[PDB]
Amino acid sequence: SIINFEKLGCGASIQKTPQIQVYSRHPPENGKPNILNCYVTQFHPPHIEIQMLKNGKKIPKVEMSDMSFSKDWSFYILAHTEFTPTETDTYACRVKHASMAEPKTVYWDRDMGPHSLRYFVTAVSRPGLGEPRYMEVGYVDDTEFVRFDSDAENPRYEPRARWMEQEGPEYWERETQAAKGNEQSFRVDLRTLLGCYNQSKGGSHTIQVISGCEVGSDGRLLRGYQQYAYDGCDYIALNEDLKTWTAADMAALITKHKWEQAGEAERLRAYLEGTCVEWLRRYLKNGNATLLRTDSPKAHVTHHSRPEDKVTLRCWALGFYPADITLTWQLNGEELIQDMELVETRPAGDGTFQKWASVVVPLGKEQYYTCHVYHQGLPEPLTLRWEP
Repeated sequence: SIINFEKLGCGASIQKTPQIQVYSRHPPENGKPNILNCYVTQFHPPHIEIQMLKNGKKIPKVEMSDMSFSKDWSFYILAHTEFTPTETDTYACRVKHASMAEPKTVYWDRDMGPHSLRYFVTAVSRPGLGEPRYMEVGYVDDTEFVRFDSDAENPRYEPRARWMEQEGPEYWERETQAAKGNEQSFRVDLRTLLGCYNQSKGGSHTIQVISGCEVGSDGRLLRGYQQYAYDGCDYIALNEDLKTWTAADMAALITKHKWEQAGEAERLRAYLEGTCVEWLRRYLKNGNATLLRTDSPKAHVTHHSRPEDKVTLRCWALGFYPADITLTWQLNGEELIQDMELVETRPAGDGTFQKWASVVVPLGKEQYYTCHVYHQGLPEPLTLRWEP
């Protein structure tokens, strides 16, 4: 259950470039249907335009995931489309974002315990295009389980996991009206923050919030979160003492003083230690079947030619959950962290994740190198080599 937010009350009346990965969900074999992913991360503002292309031509039926954002406030989204790869068909993803003067085209390179209840909130103004888009997304241990999206004719809180359907109508009614009340507070905050930052009246701006609690196995609050951002930058955040605020700039110093006078830190501490903890216990009970599940990675090495007497060994880790994982290459028992190439961990699109790490080695010396896969789902780290 999300908290009822208090207005920032700042006063009376920088963009990040996207990172792109294009990859198939499964190993691409010609003639076999597959899924082509376009993973776009680390961008701000949230507005973005993603097209997937086949031999230069736009692919019509491209499905897009809901947009989320990370702890560093940057947004990410997954686009994907059905495709049957052939030997000569070229695929690419093209991204248009305000941080770039031209659209970026990336071509598909077919190269062979404690718990937490957190709410991620986004409010994005759209001057001349309608009302601000407001979103509340709840997570139990990185697993999205509820969502409120204002972009509907009758917006309501919706279960995003099957185990949330047990909650009765009184729950969804109360959460829905709480979200609509929260939406109004952020609409007002978007209005006043314009003047507090001396900004024009016709541009799109964003407020982001991360609110919730991390609770240990003993039921005690490990960490409480109440962190705000405006236009992707730190605005104000509750400190770990749950008593004082860290205001990131001058405009937030007005909010800090007002919240001190109103005793907002005490209201948040009561929610975090009480309501948040009690609801997390309820959500953990109802989702006990699938929330604790982990899928260990399946791993293998691929072999790629290089100019002259070098080859590339690429160590794959596939189908694992959660996303936290470590891949290392070793020569003679020492880790070659200094000369590996990695890709950021990426979703397969079916709930599991992918990652690979590569190293350039001399031709004929492939059997001298070992890849190591560390994941919490493994009873022991994986160790493997290139098998011809």
